[PDB]
Amino acid sequence: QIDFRKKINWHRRYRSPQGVKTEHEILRIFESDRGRIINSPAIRRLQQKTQVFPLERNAAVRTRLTHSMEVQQVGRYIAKEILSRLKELKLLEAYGLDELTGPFESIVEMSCLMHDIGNPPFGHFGEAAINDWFRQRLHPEDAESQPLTDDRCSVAALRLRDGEEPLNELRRKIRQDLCHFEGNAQGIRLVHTLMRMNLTWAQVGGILKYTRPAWWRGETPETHHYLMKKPGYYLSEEAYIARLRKELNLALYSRFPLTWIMEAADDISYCVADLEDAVEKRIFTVEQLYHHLHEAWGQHEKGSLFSLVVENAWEKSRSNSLSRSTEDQFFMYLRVNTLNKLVPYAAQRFIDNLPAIFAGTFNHALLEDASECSDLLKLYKNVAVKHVFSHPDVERLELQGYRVISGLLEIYRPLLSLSLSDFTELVEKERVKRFPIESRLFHKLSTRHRLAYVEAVSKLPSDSPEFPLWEYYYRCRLLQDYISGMTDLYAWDEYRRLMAVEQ
Amino acid sequence: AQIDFRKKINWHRRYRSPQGVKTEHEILRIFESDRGRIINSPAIRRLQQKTQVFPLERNAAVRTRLTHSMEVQQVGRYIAKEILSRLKELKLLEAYGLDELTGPFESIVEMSCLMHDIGNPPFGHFGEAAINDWFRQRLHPEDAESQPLTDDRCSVAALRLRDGEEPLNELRRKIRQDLCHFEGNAQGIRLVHTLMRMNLTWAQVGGILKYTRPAWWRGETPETHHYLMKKPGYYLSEEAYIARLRKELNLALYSRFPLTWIMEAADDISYCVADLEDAVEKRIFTVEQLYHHLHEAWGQHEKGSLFSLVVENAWEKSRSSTEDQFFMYLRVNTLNKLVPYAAQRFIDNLPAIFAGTFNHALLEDASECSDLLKLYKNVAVKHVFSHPDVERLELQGYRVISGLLEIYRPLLSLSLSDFTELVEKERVKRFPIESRLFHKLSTRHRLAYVEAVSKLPSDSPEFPLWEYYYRCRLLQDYISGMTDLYAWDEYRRLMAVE
Ligand SMILES: [Mn+2]
Ligand SMILES: [Mn+2]
Repeated sequence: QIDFRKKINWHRRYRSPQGVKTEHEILRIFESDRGRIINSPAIRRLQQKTQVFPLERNAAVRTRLTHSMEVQQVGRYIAKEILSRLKELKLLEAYGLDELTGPFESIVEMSCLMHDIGNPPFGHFGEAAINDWFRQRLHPEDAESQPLTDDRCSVAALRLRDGEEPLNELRRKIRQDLCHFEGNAQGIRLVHTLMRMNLTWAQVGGILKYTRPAWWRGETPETHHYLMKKPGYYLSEEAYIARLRKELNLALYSRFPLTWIMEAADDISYCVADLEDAVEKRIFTVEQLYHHLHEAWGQHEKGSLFSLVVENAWEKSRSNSLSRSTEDQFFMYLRVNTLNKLVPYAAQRFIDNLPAIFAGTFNHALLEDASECSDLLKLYKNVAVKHVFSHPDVERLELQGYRVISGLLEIYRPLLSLSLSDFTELVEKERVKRFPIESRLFHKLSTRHRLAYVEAVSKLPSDSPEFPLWEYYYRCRLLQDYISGMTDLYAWDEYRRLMAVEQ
Repeated sequence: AQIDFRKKINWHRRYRSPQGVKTEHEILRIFESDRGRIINSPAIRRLQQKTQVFPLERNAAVRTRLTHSMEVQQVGRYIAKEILSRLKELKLLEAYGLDELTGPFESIVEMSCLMHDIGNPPFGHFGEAAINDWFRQRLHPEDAESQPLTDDRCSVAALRLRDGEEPLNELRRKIRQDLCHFEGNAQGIRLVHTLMRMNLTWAQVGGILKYTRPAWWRGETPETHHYLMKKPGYYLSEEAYIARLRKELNLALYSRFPLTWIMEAADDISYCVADLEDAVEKRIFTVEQLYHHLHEAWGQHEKGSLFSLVVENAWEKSRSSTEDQFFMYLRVNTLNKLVPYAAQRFIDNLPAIFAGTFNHALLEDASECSDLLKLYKNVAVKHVFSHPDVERLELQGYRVISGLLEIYRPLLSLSLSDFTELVEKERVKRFPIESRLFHKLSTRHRLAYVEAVSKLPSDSPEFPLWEYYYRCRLLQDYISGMTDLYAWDEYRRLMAVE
């Protein structure tokens, strides 16, 4: 049975409110979440991480932040559309949404703003740099099935040792987890553990995009192949996601229902803006873009999406009043026409499949990989892939980012090439006499990250035989937190500085 | 009169407008269109590289004009939601014509918040200083305050009050005064209508008409409107458009759109706390020292005063992260007292605010709530805005914009016939520098100059006066549309140091 009062959970993990609360009181809780996010440093840092182009002098080109804002507006429209559609069907009160219209919209909007919040400095390639660096260090595949005669893991405490013990199972998970950094999983870790934001359960469910655990080592079940596409949460947040599943009535591996909407807003906004920026960067003219889109659509008919959306924008751009630029006019109507077709479709799909979406078990996206709407989105991606993401300036930035994050990890390698007693001594005494380098390296790590390491390790049972395994897991999480929390420019700056090349 | 917001929340447009019935849902979709136009505008994106108080950092820990505008948007949202909730509790929502405009009402406020500072020139208050100073020395608007004077210090022949047989001197008077009162709020109206051609809804544009004084105003403003006419609100170049707007929004002369008080209140609130949070991040003073500076600057300290309920409270929560805890609850405690006060003030004065004639702010002195804000401001002035890094940036920004204007003097030091020849033939043989300088001007600005000039009657004796005005707006558009970093770059590039 569908009752959104049971999914839109306004409680918090810490210092929680309890007890009935009016519509207006519930409104205030979710607006509090809004203020927490908007004033978060993690949101402000998005204006200096890059979205496709190198982020140059005139802010003409999008950043992770301005992209998110554009995405947030698409998510707002879908939510408004779903709700409006439901009011006309008379299902509003029946679905328990009559006193939750605002929060429903707000949760979607903030989840849009908050994708990419856990993304490392150079996007897809920073993740790559992290996971590649730890794979050569941990070799999780040599921990697949029972000890290997010669384990290539660099760490004594993690080596799959002597054909015995369950720990081998914990080692199996730790090694896999640390080699599957994923921005979405880091986002949950960020809003809960690092920033200590104390969001509502509903809000955090909205950024839990995938439900596969990072330590998962096999093929995902046939029934959940889509919701488990990428890792969604880390080993370190397993207890927290457990409490979240209970609070949001999630089965294991089930998704929060508003996540499908944010996912659709991502899918829509994923590309068009990058073409507009490509025209700004003078890569091709708007005229050339129309023909690249005309060519890649192929099977052309009077009546198709192409005709109704992208051909429409091309004609409007030719002979307009409102003294607007041709390119301004083309892209404005490319954006609007795309929204007018793709938002209602996403909203309807949400409603048509609301039972499985509510249960969180619906193994599909709103813009289903089959549909004609997904074909329009594939159209934009095909052009962007062959003509924008391949541009040398973009590709070089990707090369540069990979070397920067890779090199940074080596600079902090000393902190990992240390025994437990050694690293622990560095945590208690601020100045360790015989470890001058590791000392100073330790203090560069942001205070929030060191605090989360101390807090996590202190919650462990001191005497357990798995303690050194857990400590190392948290030590690595400490470093990955520090790196992934940087901006593109900060990480570039620290790299050059710690190799001594700035003044 | 009587209060009906169906008459203020005007969803028509200036160009290619919608007319005809429109259901509640349709009107919502119109106002959601404005949202998409604004959020996707380059002019909002340029806000992430214009500075809000502190120099830009390599890790964006510090606020920019964009992050600041987002915080202001959230405060505006709350005040709007609060007014609507109070009004439903009073049973006045349908009574005031708002029951089908709840959405738009909130959205117009939210966007107006995001869109203040959109017209601000690069280095903020000081780019404004640079522009007005540079044109003051070229146009000397005070030398047209009365009868023509024998020695008109205006550098422009056609703008000197010639001899003494004209109402053309009256237009000269306005042009000279207008061009020396560049004001970001007035530039914002120009930007969203003429330059970006966003074709926003009348209500949405009325929301950013913050002040009602024309930039060409030369004397003392009336006692009944001294607050609404504090700073200039629109330029001579937009006079006719602001006339269409006043009609569409049912504004008397010098009257304000009612939702502007809400945006204005959100600005006043989130204006200062964030800068203190940043001051602590940059390790200028500790949160402990900051507490004591606030205790001391509150002077007359006592009881269960607003200090005790808001800042002393936030100090206590922080003693059990520390800086985050203090500022999280400092912002929150401040909102919880000041947003309802504004929502109350707005409803308590809704007749005058609806007529648009209320000569006060929603907060405005008197109140203990304004005393709280003044406390944040007084501490920020004595301890943050006085920091040398801030003051150096303000010095540098002033030189940059001043120098940039001097680099483009040649475009201004040209006759009409010469400048016009430069607009048609792109290559003018004998003007190599002026030619190349002219092309550096953004296409959107050049295009707005052409449209402006073409609407004029060619034969008129005032034509050369208008062209110089539009030529000057052309330069001011170009400069004010830049970001902090681009302007610094262009300065260095054109002075040749890269
Ligand atoms: Mn995205
Ligand atoms: Mn402001």
